Amino acid sequence: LTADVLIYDIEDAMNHYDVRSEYTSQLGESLAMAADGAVLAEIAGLCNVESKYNENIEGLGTATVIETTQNKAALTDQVALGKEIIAALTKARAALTKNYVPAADRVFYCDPDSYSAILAALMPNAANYAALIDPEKGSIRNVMGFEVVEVPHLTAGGAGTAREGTTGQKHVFPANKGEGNVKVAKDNVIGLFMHRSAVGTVKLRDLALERARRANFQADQIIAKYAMGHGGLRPEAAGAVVFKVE
Amino acid sequence: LTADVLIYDIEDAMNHYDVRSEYTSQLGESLAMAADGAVLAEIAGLCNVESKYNENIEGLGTATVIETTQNKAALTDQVALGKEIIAALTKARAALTKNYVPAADRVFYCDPDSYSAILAALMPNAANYAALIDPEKGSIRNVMGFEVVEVPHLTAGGAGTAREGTTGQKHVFPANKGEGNVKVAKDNVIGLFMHRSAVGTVKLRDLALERARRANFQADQIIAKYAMGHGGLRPEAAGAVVFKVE
Amino acid sequence: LTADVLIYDIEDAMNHYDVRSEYTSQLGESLAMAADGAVLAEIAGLCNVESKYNENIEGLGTATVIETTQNKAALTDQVALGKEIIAALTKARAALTKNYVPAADRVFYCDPDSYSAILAALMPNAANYAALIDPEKGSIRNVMGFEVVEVPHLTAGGAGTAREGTTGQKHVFPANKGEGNVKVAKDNVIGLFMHRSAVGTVKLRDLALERARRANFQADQIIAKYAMGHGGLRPEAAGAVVFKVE
Amino acid sequence: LTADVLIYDIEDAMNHYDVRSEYTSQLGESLAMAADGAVLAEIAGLCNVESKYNENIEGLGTATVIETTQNKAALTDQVALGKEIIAALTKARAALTKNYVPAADRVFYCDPDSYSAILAALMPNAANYAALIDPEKGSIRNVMGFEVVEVPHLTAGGAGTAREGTTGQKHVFPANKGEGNVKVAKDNVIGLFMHRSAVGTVKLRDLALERARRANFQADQIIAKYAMGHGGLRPEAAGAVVFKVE
Amino acid sequence: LTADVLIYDIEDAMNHYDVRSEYTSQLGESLAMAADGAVLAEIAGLCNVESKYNENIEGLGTATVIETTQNKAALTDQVALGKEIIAALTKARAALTKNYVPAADRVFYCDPDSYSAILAALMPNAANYAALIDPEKGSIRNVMGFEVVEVPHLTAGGAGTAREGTTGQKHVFPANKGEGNVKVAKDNVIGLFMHRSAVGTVKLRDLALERARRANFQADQIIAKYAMGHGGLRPEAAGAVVFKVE
Amino acid sequence: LTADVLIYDIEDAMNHYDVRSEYTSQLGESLAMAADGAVLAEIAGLCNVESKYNENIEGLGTATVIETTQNKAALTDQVALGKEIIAALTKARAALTKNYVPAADRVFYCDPDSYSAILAALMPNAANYAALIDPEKGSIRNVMGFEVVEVPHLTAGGAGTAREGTTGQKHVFPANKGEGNVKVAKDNVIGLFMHRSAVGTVKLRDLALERARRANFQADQIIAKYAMGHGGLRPEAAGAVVFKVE
Amino acid sequence: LTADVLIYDIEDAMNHYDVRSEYTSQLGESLAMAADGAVLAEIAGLCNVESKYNENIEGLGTATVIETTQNKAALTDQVALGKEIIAALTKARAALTKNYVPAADRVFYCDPDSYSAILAALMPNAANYAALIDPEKGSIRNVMGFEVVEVPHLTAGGAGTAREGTTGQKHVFPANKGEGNVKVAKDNVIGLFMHRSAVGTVKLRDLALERARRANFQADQIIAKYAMGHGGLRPEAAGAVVFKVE
Repeated sequence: LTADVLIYDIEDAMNHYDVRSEYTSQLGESLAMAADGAVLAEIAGLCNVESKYNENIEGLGTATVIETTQNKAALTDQVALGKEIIAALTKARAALTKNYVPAADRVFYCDPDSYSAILAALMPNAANYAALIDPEKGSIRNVMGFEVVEVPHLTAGGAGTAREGTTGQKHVFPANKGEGNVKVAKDNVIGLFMHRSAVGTVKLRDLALERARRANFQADQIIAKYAMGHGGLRPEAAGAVVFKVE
Repeated sequence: LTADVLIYDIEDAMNHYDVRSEYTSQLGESLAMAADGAVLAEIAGLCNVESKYNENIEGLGTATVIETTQNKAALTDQVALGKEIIAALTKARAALTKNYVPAADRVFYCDPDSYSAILAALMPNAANYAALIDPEKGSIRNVMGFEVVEVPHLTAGGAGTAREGTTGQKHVFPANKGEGNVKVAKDNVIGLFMHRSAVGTVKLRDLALERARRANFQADQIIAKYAMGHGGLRPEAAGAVVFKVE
Repeated sequence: LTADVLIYDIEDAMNHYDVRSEYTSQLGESLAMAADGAVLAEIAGLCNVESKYNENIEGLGTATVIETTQNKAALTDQVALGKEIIAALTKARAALTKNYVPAADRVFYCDPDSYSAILAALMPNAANYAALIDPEKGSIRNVMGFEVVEVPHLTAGGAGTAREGTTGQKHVFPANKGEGNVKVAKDNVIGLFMHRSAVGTVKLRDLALERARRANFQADQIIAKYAMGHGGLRPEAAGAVVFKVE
Repeated sequence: LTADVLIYDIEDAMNHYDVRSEYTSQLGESLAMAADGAVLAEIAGLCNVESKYNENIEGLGTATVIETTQNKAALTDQVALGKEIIAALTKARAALTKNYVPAADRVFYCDPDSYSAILAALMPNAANYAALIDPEKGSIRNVMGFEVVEVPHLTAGGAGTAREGTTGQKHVFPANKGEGNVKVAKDNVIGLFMHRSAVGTVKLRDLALERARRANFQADQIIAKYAMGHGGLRPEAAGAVVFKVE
Repeated sequence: LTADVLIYDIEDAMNHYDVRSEYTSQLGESLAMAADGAVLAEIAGLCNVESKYNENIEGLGTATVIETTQNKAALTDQVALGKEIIAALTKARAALTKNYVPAADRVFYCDPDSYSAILAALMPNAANYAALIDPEKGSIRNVMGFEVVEVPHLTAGGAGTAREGTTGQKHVFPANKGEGNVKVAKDNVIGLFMHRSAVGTVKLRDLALERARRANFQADQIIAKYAMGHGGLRPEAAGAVVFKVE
Repeated sequence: LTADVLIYDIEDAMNHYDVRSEYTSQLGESLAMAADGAVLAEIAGLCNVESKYNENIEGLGTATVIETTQNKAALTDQVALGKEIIAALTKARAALTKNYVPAADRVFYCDPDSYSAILAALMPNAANYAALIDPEKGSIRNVMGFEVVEVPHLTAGGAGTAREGTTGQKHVFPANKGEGNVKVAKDNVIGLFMHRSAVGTVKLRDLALERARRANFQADQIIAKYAMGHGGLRPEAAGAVVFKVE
Repeated sequence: LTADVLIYDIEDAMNHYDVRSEYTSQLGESLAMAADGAVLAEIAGLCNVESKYNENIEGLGTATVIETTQNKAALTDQVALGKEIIAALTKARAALTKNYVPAADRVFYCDPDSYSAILAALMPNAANYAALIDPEKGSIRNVMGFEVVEVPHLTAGGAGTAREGTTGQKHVFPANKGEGNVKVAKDNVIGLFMHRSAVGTVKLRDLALERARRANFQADQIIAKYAMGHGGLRPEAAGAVVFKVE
């Protein structure tokens, strides 16, 4: 449900508005640099950048809290609101990188390399050095330093067996936190396990769109919810979350 | 009798009010993630955030203090009151994780893993690395960092032999205090020894309840207590303390 | 497009002003000193500092941002401005060491040794020890410690096979960063790959021009750009960027 | 649905109130006596009185009535309210002896002997003399005379064939009324047929809970109920109804 | 003379006042509780507590300090006062457990088991595992975790040869300090050597008297003391120190 | 010359005054505890404590500074004064434990055991566990925790090879500081190397006399010192420094 | 050229004035520890606190800066002045430990042990533990904790392989900064690499001369410097820098 917000920040975000949810990531931009001195040429390249389209009812996943706990603790609502936002904002990042889009996508394995590739066997016991070479492959045009999204299990596997550092991962850190990977900070979440690492740059794979955060619609008006006072705080992922390329 | 208050704070706490004692935890709520779109299913998620039962004579454990000491030191009563509260509030966390409920439960060994499992032999001399992997298993869905409850013996044994750190436990700390374990602070109490560590999340095993603290009923009205002035301060655990899943 | 600003700093920079772009580097020099006591000998200290000439307009490289992204995110303009500057200030260092001058130069391979030489085969799998001996050749009169500009691919090649250190390069470091090479910090960029290392002195190969940074001319006045609101933020490398000796 | 209220009255009832419903039954009891002239003696007595547990959605069984009949007859609401109360207060007595507890219990045959036993074949055509000997087993310790619950079928069967009296049951009486069985009054309900009779003391089998009667909520607020005026009076058994031992 | 104050704290202390010194300890008691659900059987919890009698002058043994030391160092008096208090308060614990009462007691060997028993040969080189089982015998009604009082020589003997841990004692610790034994902290003093460990509960063996601490009576009024200025600061163990059962 | 001040503090200090320097340490004190019942006896023991005698001219060892440095830095005098005080106050401790008394003593090896014994071979490479048992032997009548004086060399030997802890000494600490040995803080000085550790009680071995600190007599009145301005700040150990027993 | 100022601070500094540059360190002062007593042992220790002599052209190393940059940035002069001061104040520390004295000295390898010794092969890959033992050899007579000067290469080599700590040096720190070595802070400069560590006491090897800092003489009066405006800022090391013992 809830993970770390790290792939959202580096990744591009936008807000087009229609009946669906809409987004722009800094994709291609060839941009004919023409020429000069004497004399100029027409900007015969073109304005690029991508804008895409997605229509499905906001990724739902209700949360339910009783009136007694709602009254005893006033904070538990705002904390729930503050937890479920992140949950679908990470069900964003994962579903912006590779996981569950509101529209049904293929259930996938590891985090995208340059973009999602087939899962292969790794020579060391934990997933390894393919990390270093990846956002290093993104050392071309390309800006480096990308949050490799690893499962905590392979992080402990990293902390145990051969890695960039045999003890700890690339950097010795606890799971699910702003930590340290190859050339930047690591990301630890479930669903996305590390294989060949991520260079989430930041377009082809990822692109965040939101009218607002995941919509927290709390309905006290249900056939059973009204009398108990039990709440129906339903996370419906307002805005959205999509990959253009796996 | 008295232990450390650490599993109570992270644990869910509530107050309904019968003649008994009652509690609500954020239990395995079937938050049926009905992605819906169009059209829905009636969320296969019936409100499962539990409220549960316990009823017995409030956890007894009398402490008898003389009138002469009661008059010589005025503080000895409030300190006793301030010690026995914690005692059954830690007999709470204990009988909230795995120990002695007012109602007779099975006498159990180590602290619950994800929940209580059969005791197994550990490779190193002290109980080990299963520590890190546990609240790291609580790095999925879950928030991580759970107070692993360990005996001062295995803590000092950890401070002696192979652990996360060969000297000290996971963190070098004295026993029976807010210290340091895997990814958070450790707990050190007698009765609950460490094996495979705890991911007290937070509902399934643990859930605190109380009308009030353990009921301190001091009776000066006993056949032998009145003439001596000797007090009959009897800790009867008001509210109470329970597990739903061992 | 964008690389690291490391060669620019160690490289000499100036600003003459005419219709063209201009620059001065401290070329070869006789720091004649002679022997003392009584009496001294002649100091034929004739400095051979240079000033050169280049007439071509500002290495262009337009960038494009839609009005919607410009309005939603105010930062994306200043970040673009702050990215494209570096891009052509590194297209500078590059076309100041060996890359693409505003005036058409020969497309070249590796980074200059003492200056650009023919590409030869290297005995170890990655590009090697010729590193250490290069700024060691830069120890006579010469100041030592020059940022050897290596491609990321050979950096991981270094981090894999025989180098100064078999694991890591000369120093175990991330790409595209102020890292570590032979007797100083390394530079990692694409286009300039390591062969026989650089003794960037400092002058002969390198010399920075600038009236200002790469000129960012944003035109909202294009036949298609005005109605969309899409921006024509055109990088044109103001000042310039040239080698005297390849 | 609706039966006779007789087992409820002879049964122990209590009101604790938390979130789930609660109850205390006198688990038997011991009593003593004293003598005079001189020299008064003390009574050695232990008034056995247990208390237990039931959490579930209040025993449902909606009854829908139209606005036209609600307006035509004002009494039809209070009569319905006065009928459904008894219904779940007899679904009480039933699920207090052996029937349908809010929590799913095993579907059972006849009324408890001393407590629910296996159904056996009876020698006479109708269920017989085991009646007299049962509250005669309640002649020792226990008080005697317990409302044996029988179906109108075996009552009319008793009225036809060999019983305590060949014509009529133990006493000649109509079905579903405060009548006459062995040593006391009989009970006649459907669901609980007579086999070996009942010594409903009072505890082990039976114990009545109630914050209030079965909660009568009438909803004029349903998608189809508002326009028609049709009422949604739903019997949800507030308090509860249980067996400690079948 | 001086030892550790650890047995005094766990042991009961009181103050009756007459010509002699006096004390009260909570002797072995019945905490009759009985069963519930129902219904409490007889609580014949007749508390057996004790108060005893001892007559002799306060365990003496002077302490000499010259006027020149008293004048030069002002602290050496308060330090002496602060050392001799402990000395006879540990001659207390000692003559409260097993040592030298103001009234002549039998010169004894080891620390009391459940109470003083005959000294036997121990299988391992140092005194051993009888340790763990002693406060484990103290796990019925009996409280656990008692400061096992051991001689330093057997503590290093423990630190050398087979114990609970072959290196160190039960816990690897310095002598004469709040250290670590079986299921609690150890006590290290002379006179009381370890054999079969102590379950110092907390009455039968031990009970502390005191009107005040060991009475420090400094007399500058002796035929030889006045002229030299030499002080006759005499420890006389005010209150007292006794065993009821060896 | 200069060492650490740690043995001086734990050791008894005094000041008798005549032509010589004089001192009293808390040696023996028999102390006839006598008794009572009724029924006292004369204190037939006797007040003891030791006072001793030493006559030699204050341990000399000049410190000669120049006027130019004395005028340039005013602090260099007070710092010298503040260094040489410690020097002969550590030449005290070492000459209070075993080193150089103003009166010619035998040149000795290691620090006193219970008092200076013959140097023997130690089983581990560095000087070892005899440490733990020593001030532990001083856990009897004796108070524990004595600053074991060790050479920095054997401290590194401790930090390198088998000790109480294989890395670090008894405690991992830098040399010549208030550190950590067996049961207290360690002392590191040259001249006194560790063999079998010290139980500096406190008297028999040690006793500090001082009229004042080591006398800092600065003479600007020497045949060569007056014209140069060069100072003759000569440390003459005012007060003294002696062992009663080696 | 420029290094860190750390050896200068711990080193003695002075200022005699003649035609040459001059200096006084607290050198091997024969502080004849003539214990004296009687019968004057006229201190066989002549005042040996040294004052030495050195005459040569102030350490040259010109830095030429153009008028255009001098006018464009006013700070570049004061920064240069503030950089070259340190340069020859570290060429000081260097030619105060072992480097380049104004008078021609032998070109040497590593930093002095107790003073410069022959370079030997070290067992571990980087230069090692001889670190800890060295200022620990200066834990005798001497004050300890001396800035061991090491190259960034062996620092990063130390950060890679076996040292006091396998990761990092003695302390994990960046190169060319006030960091951490054995017992104190480390120094990292090029030219002085680490072998067996430094006990810079403080005197024997080191001693700083200065009338002032390295003399910054900027001449705008050269045959080619006047018309261009190019400055002739020549670092001629005023004061001086010498070893008395290598």
